[PDB]
Amino acid sequence: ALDTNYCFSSTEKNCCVRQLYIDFRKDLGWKWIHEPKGYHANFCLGPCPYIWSLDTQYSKVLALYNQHNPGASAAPCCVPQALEPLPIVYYVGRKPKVEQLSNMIVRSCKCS
Amino acid sequence: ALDTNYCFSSTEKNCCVRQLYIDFRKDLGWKWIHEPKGYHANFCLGPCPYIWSLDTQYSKVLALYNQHNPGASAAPCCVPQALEPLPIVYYVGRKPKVEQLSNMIVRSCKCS
Repeated sequence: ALDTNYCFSSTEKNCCVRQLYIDFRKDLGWKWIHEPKGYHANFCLGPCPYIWSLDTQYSKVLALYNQHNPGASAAPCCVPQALEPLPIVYYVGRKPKVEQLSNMIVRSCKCS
Repeated sequence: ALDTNYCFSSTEKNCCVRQLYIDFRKDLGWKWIHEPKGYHANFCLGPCPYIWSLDTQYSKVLALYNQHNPGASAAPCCVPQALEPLPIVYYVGRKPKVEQLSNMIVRSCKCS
C-alpha cells in the first residue's frame, strides 16, 4: 500500500510517491491543451531495502544481496505501480474535444 | 533492445544491464542449494534520458519534464524488463531434485 494515501500521510525515507506538478507549457512545451494548464503527476523516489514492497523474486534476492553488501549500487529501484488517466480539453479549431490521456498520474510506487 | 547482448559489447552510460554474480552461501546465506554454488544474476543501473527505452506514457512525460529541467530528481529509473529462470539442484534427504526458479536472471532493462 505505497500509495499517496500512505506516503503523503507521513515523512518517509524509503521508496514512495512524491509530490510533483507539471506545467504543460513550461515543462513539456505542450502549447495545444486548453485545460488544465498543468497537473500533479507525482513521481517515485526512495531506497528499496528488503521487505519494502519487493514484489518480484529477483527484487528479493537483489535487495537481500544489497544488505550483505551495503555500498553496492546494485539495488531494487523505486518506480510507479498504479498509473491513472488525466482528462483534458484541447481545441481542434474552435470545436472543443475532451480526451482522456492514459497513465499520466502515479498513484503508487514499488521496488523493482 | 537494452539487453546483455547490447549492454555487454560496450560500455554504456545510460540505463543498461550490468554484470553481477551472486554467491548463494556468501551473499544470501543459502545453505540448502547444491548446484550451482552461485550464478550471474546481473542488474539494472543507469540514467533514463528522453527516447532511451521509455515504455509507459508517464515515463515519456517524466523524461520530457527532465529535459526542460535538468538536475531534477524526477526521472524514469533503470529497471529490469525480461527475466529468465535459473535451474537448480537441491537435496531432499539424499534424493536430489531438479527445480526451475522463475525470474532470477535479468536479461534486459527499461526506463520507468
